Amino acid sequence: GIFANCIFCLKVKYLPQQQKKKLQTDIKENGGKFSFSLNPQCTHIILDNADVLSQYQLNSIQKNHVHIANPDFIWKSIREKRLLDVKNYDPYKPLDI
Repeated sequence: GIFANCIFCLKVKYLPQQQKKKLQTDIKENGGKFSFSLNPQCTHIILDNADVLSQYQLNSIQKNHVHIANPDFIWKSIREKRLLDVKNYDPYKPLDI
């Protein structure tokens, strides 16, 4: 599926439970894996609007080339049946991270 070889750290604490579940099932049903912890093996980190990242986390993300994205990256990729350009879904783009 479109998320093959993708490992998503999910930081989506403030999403409704139904949406958290749907993000997870969208990821798993389309070849991806997810974790709630950020580690070097993560390829992506999904951040809802109300979640933020520490400087420590941002440093880890830079070092390990993790893509920061919003939930829309998942929703839209699923809708379009195609892995989209993750650079257009980066909440920390304003910081150039």
